[PDB]
Amino acid sequence: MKQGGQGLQDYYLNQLRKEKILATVFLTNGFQLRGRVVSFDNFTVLLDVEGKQQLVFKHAISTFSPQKNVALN
Amino acid sequence: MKQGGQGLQDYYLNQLRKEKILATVFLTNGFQLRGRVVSFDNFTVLLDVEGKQQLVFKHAISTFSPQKNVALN
Amino acid sequence: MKQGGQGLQDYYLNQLRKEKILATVFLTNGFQLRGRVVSFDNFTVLLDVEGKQQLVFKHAISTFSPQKNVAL
Amino acid sequence: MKQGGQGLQDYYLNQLRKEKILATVFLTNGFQLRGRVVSFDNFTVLLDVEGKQQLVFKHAISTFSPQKNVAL
Amino acid sequence: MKQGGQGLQDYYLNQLRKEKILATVFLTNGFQLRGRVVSFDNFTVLLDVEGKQQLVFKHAISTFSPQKNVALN
Amino acid sequence: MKQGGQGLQDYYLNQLRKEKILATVFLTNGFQLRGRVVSFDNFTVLLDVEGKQQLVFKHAISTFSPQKNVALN
Repeated sequence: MKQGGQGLQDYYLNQLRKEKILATVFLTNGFQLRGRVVSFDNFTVLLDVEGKQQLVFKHAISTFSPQKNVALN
Repeated sequence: MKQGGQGLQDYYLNQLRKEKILATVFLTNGFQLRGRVVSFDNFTVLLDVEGKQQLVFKHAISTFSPQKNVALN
Repeated sequence: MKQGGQGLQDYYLNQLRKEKILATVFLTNGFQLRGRVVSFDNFTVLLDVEGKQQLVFKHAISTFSPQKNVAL
Repeated sequence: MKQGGQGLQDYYLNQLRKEKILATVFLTNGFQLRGRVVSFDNFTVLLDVEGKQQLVFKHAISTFSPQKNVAL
Repeated sequence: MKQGGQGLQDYYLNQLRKEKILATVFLTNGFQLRGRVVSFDNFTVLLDVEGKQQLVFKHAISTFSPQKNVALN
Repeated sequence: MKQGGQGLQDYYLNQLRKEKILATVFLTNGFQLRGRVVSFDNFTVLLDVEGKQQLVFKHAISTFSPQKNVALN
């Protein structure tokens, strides 16, 4: 029921997506977006930032920092 | 069909290309490009910048920030 | 029971997680977080920084620096 | 005759190479080279900059910007 | 035996570890560490820095600069 | 007689190694080494810089700039 090795990632981002939890996404270049997850695959995260879409490549992402903790397993 | 975990990225860039949406492409090094997606594969995105082609590697791309939102399913 | 080639990484992070060792996580951009390891996979590490969760991509991590050494 | 997923990249670099199009190659660290494509594989591009060879890693390349557009 | 195209890296770090050679590890972000290789896998290198362990990801390492040369075959 | 997709790379670095051609190796962090190739695998290049070994990860390398052009195919 998952791809081996990315259970934390897929579960976590999927919880952020379902609940639409606001999060600060720190990028590797040090820039940052404060928005919500619309969608994601293995390489990209589609983000809702103040009503505007932002397609962010995962390799550019440093950290997801949610405003509310996600329930774990 | 041929897919894997990259439905989101492919669909999205394909929508930007087909709808000729103007997008700002923020690269990880800080540089930016305003243009349109002519084409793309798994590693590169061909952009149209004022009639001038620009071949951009996806590993160097941070975010795609479109002028208009893409209709998702 | 084991993916070859990542025994050091997996064992080491699993120990910091079980032993609740406080660690400074240096990111490749010079940012750093001081917290504990809650979970991890092949790409991400979930961190506990003063009560708040921090999902960190491993490709962005530069160094784990624990407060207490891990037994090997 | 074709590795799926890299048709744009391979075709495009092959055209710059055959047509000897002068191109500015932006590297991810802000460096740039102005020369022509001699050869390439899945990881490297061999460049001709004013008579001198420059073996450039593709993971370090940010953008190819040709003097003349490639026909698609 | 288990190998692939990584004979050079494995042999070398293994020689540094077995011979307890002091090496400066330059990371891509500019930071440096003087210490010894305790252990390593395909992605990480465990270092000893003044009795303090430091888990370093190989993708963030630029160069290993040893205090003494390693005998190669 | 090779691994598909890295013929230019393996041939080129092997020519630099056999002839011991001096080259400036530009790293992605903008630092640089002027030396000769002792060995290489798929991930690392062992470098001779003024008689001192430098194990450089390939992912940190930006450019090899030889003092003498390598004969091609």
